[PDB]
This record gives sequence, C-alpha cells and structure tokens, in this order.
Amino acid sequence: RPTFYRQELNKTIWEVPERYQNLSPVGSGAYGSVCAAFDTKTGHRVAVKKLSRPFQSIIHAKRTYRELRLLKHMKHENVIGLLDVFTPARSLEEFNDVYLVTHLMGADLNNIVKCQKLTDDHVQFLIYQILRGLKYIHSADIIHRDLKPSNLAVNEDCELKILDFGLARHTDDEMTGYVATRWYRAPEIMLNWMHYNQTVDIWSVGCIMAELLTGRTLFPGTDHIDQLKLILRLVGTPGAELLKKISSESARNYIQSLAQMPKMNFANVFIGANPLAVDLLEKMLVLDSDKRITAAQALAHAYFAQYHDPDDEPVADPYDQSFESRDLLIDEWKSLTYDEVISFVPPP
Ligand SMILES: Nc1nonc1N1CCCCC1
Ligand SMILES: [Cl-]
Ligand SMILES: [Cl-]
Ligand SMILES: [Cl-]
Ligand SMILES: [Cl-]
Ligand SMILES: [Mg+2]
Repeated sequence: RPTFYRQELNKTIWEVPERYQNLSPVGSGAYGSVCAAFDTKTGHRVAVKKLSRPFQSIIHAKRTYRELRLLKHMKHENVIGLLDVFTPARSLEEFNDVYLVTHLMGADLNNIVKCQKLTDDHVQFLIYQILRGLKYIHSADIIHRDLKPSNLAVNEDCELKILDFGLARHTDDEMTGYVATRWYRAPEIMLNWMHYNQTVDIWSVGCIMAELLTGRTLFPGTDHIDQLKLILRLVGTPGAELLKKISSESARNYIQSLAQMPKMNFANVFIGANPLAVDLLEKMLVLDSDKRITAAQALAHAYFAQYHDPDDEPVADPYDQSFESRDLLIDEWKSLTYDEVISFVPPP
C-alpha cells in the first residue's frame, strides 16, 4: 500500500498516492470531477477523477461498477484506457470513495477544428483511427451511442482516442433544441423507431466525416423534427421495406404524413471531395440500419488504402456484461466494485 497525502480540491478533500504530484483542477466537469497531475512513476501527465460517495443509490452504485468494468476492459491504441484505480480505504467497511487515472487529453476534434475544413490526407487518417477503435469496441458487443467531435481526443501528431464510457445516460433536456448532443445521432435512436444495435455508431461516423470534409455540421437541426427533415432531404424518405421494420405505430404514422423525396446526389452535396470519400459516405449514411456498412467492412474500403493493415486491426477479449440485467442491493454493487479495485493490474 502506497503512502497517501491530502489536499483540498474541487470543494472536497482529495487523498491520493505520493506518486501523483502537482494536482490542478481541469476541464468543465463534463466527465466528472477531474484534476490534472504528473505521475512520477510513468512520466506521464494524467487525468485523475474522484467519485465522491458514489454508493448513494442503486442507480449510482451500479453506474460506478459499470464505469470501472468498461475502463478495465478497454485495451486498444484508439480507445481510452485505465492507468490506475485506487482508494485510501483499508477495508470494505471503510470504503467510500473511488479514484480513476488515465492519460491526460489535451485537445478534442472540435476545440481544434471548429469552423474549419481539413485536407483529404488528414480526413483519411482521422476516420481510419475512429473505425479501427470502433471495430474493437463492437467486437466486445459494446455500443458507444455518443460519437461526436468532443468525444475524440487528438494530439499534435494527429493520433486519436475515443472517450466517454460508463457515464450517465443523456437526458431529454440535454437532447432538446439546437444542440450538438443530438446532431450526430442516428434517426432510429433519436426517435425511438425500433430496437437499435451497433449500427447506430456508423451513422455518427458518417456525420463526423462529412463535417471534417466541409467544415460544417451535416444535420444542425433546431429540434428533433427539424433534424429529421434535414436527414430525409439528403437520404430520401423511407420505402415500404423500412416502414415495416418501424415497430412504433405512432412513429410510423407520422412518417407517412411527409411527402415522399428521393435520395440526393452526394457528388453535388460534397462538391470537389475525393470520389472515394463520397462513395464511403453513401455506404454509411443509409436510412435502413440493416444495410449500413460495418466498421470491419469500412476499414477495407479503398479510401483507406494507405493505412489499412488487416494484421494490425485487433479485436477485443470477450466482455461479460451479464451484470447489466442483474438486480442487486447497494451494498452488493459496492462489494463488487471493491473487488475490481483491489484486483487491478496496471499496464506494462
Ligand atoms: N469514463 C470516462 N469516459 O471518458 N473519460 C472518462 N474518464 C475521464 C477522467 C478519468 C477517468 C475516465
Ligand atoms: Cl506512491
Ligand atoms: Cl474511501
Ligand atoms: Cl461535439
Ligand atoms: Cl469479462
Ligand atoms: Mg456522452
């Protein structure tokens, strides 16, 4: 057990191992209560997150367990991973706080890139890395649900990591109005058309790729309905095949109230873009999710010929998420979380 020291940060007392020095509050709070630090064992600048009393309810206790399980599993160059997890408690009986440590992320895609279009070579490399990480995520049967520029960390060498695992689900209010947290969502999850699956994340990648090519948001809707109208103008109104798959009777009735429209010519929307990029966008931005390209298929598309290497695009170890359908009491979720803290093994 390391020696811990105490200091007042973010309105509470933080107690951390001596290896972490120069703690300073960082960020806006979007990912929790976070400080930047220098890790003297590894030489890295790190982010340290404190979960203060996270066993206050069944919902919070299970969410804490979920975040630790997901972060402990993710081991891929293009996905956030866990450097350390610790508690100052010496036993289960005094266990109350959890701290998580990762690499410190400087910039994201949209603080760096807002209002600006990038060169085609840059677009190839950035989208390639998103798809490489997504192939890994999907091979573990995890659905991200919230890919957007603010969740993509990027360094000076254009290297990228996917963020946002195990946090609270987004609220109705967070999704209302002229807001970036809805502009990247697939129509079937935005409007609860049907039981969705991992294909929702490929729609989001298409929206991100379009924005890197043009410098502009693809579907900047002022509300859910305005956004649906922007989507259907580009990709066309649904045919009878997809209408049958919309299990919501009320949503199906609303769709039929709209005049029918054909799919637009993407070469006349994305004027001047690499024809191979136009082709890939047509395969991602398909209304019927069953027919969208997968991450593994997209890595083999000719647009990525200068980066694709099928011997260096790994998949994940199996991820048991049977806990997600299990009902337990607060103290049982707490004991499961403690076991995962004490069993952590750091990376090489
Ligand atoms: N759970 C997370 N998803 O994205 N980022 C996350 N956290 C950031 C701060 C350090 C802990 C991990
Ligand atoms: Cl230490
Ligand atoms: Cl504690
Ligand atoms: Cl964003
Ligand atoms: Cl597992
Ligand atoms: Mg999110």
